[PDB]
Amino acid sequence: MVDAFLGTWKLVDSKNFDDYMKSLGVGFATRQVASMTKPTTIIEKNGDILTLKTHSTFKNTEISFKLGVEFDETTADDRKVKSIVTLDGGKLVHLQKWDGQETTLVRELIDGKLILTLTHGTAVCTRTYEKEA
Ligand SMILES: CCCCCC/C=C\CCCCCCCCCC(=O)O
Ligand SMILES: N[C@@H]1[C@@H](O)[C@H](O)[C@@H](COP(=O)(O)O)O[C@@H]1O
Repeated sequence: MVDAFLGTWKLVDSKNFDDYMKSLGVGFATRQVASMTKPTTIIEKNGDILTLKTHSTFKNTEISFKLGVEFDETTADDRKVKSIVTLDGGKLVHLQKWDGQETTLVRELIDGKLILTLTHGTAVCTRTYEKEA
């Protein structure tokens, strides 16, 4: 059900990422580097375990999870959160909860591109990833 998301993806457009980071309390110097970083995201499955790697020249992350089962996560910006990833309307929806706060990381395939929408507070960031062969 998650198969068209699988593979290696490269960032090719970003809108409002500074707003999103600032909403999360990320400091100005980190935002500055992040605004010039183009991550590679690798999504793989093994049975119903997904592994999502995010690689860059600044920070790397990796998470593994089963759809629909909560997992602990420590984010790129060092938030310790309770997470769950599900499919919803064909979109991969990742919800993070901590300190009563929430943020969603929603991935959808549109015309073969992977569109990542990040929402926290009022901030809405849209990042476009393109498949690598
Ligand atoms: C590992 C690389 C994280 C993105 C590169 C910037 C690095 C650090 C700044 C704090 C980011 C925090 C929220 C990341 C949201 C996902 C971005 C995406 O997957 O596009
Ligand atoms: N296990 C932690 C992660 O939970 C946290 O996300 C990361 C910060 O990012 P980076 O590894 O790029 O410093 O540090 C470790 O790897």
